[PDB]
Amino acid sequence: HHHHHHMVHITLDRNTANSWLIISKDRRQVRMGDTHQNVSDNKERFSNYPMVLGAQRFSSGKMYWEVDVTQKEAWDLGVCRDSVQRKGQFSLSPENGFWTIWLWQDSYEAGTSPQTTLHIQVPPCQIGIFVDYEAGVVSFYNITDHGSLIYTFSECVFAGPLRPFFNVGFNYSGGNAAPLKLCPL
Ligand SMILES: NS(=O)(=O)c1ccccc1OC(F)F
Repeated sequence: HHHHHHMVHITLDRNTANSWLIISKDRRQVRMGDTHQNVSDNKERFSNYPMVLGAQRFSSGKMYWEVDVTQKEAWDLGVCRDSVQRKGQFSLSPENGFWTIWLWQDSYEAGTSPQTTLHIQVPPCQIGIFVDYEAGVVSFYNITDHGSLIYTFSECVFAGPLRPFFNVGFNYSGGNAAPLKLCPL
């Protein structure tokens, strides 16, 4: 792909984080802590899952960023509406305001309803995410495999400002402690 020139500097919004997450000083990395991180509760925090939003809001234009997923067993990545549900149980779907892909149990899937199997020959260590607001497109790229396309959501109905979306996943296995990291431009 040739989307690299739309690169944006994403930072994580601490106030939206699940209370077990640990965000680095530079707001560019996040991982699952082994306990509650001693923060007050608020209406923005994702309560049920290890999720956090980017601080940036997008309502027009083309945007691109990259995320490092090295040695993780489970994660979700993409964008979502600013007004997505924060509390309780929900599925990641465009109907609920999410445009995402994930790794889970050794398979990659797009967060359609129902979910779509992805075909990845080279397990990615870094993912590129491209949003074209006007066109209604969210695309995912395999940076480890020379930028090959993973998935395109088209005919998106954003219906609001978009925020970068992250889920570090649970660590029931002891094999999923590694962070998500926003990669430098
Ligand atoms: N398993 S846990 O108690 O450490 C936990 C941590 C963050 C969010 C949800 C959660 O548990 C359950 F709601 F899924």
